[PDB]
Amino acid sequence: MSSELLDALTILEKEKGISKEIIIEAIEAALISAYKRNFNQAQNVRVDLNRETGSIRVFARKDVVDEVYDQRLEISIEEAQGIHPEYMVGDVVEIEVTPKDFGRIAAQTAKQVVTQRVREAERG
Repeated sequence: MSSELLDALTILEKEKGISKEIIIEAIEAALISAYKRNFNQAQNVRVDLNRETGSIRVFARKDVVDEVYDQRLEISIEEAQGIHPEYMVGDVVEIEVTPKDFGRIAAQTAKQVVTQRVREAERG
């Protein structure tokens, strides 16, 4: 379901000099950017697109520190241990922060991105 993007990229691959490998990066940058508008100066984030199952997952990257130093975004060393005690002060932790409506948005973002590569590629 909503895995049309998978075929969208392939269509571009058929073209010479148009590596679809780089196209996949466009979709991600789009989805992450779209959600970033919600909290850009509030906190960072890293989206990971999976062309294998046409799925998508948004995770927030927080700075693991013994004590909160960045009011904008930070995670207590003890907090990260709650889900992964393997963490350590100075590392980074990722937590699901994607909306429950991202399911449809994913295709809407990937469909709009792949489409741009088509009109753009022919553009020059």
